[PDB]
Amino acid sequence: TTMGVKLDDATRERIKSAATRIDRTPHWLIKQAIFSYLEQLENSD
Amino acid sequence: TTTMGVKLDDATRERIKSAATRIDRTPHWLIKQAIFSYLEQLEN
DNA sequence: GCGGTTGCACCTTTCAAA
DNA sequence: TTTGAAAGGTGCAACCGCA
Repeated sequence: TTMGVKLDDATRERIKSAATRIDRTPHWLIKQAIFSYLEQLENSD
Repeated sequence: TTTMGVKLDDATRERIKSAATRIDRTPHWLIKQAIFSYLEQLEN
């Protein structure tokens, strides 16, 4: 049900501060980041 | 550093494995990079 | 140790079966 | 109505190959 990503503290810090601004969890944020990146890769030519 | 879990369904994990392969990187690398690009998008 | 990866254990919120 | 499984969330422990 999960994958794991090894992050350092600074990146974890940025994720949390960014997620709070947009009224979402860090977890939601990472998933959306993944969906957005995959669409770019899949829509590329 | 620590490992952060992400709840991903099977279709999404295969989309990742497939995209990772055709850019010559690991699934781990793709997720990390996804995170960094998305933070750049938010912060810009 | 870092990148890559597995596998878990506990938390909170949501919401239909009982 | 209650209640616990499912969904969404979080992060610890430890494997590998590597350098």
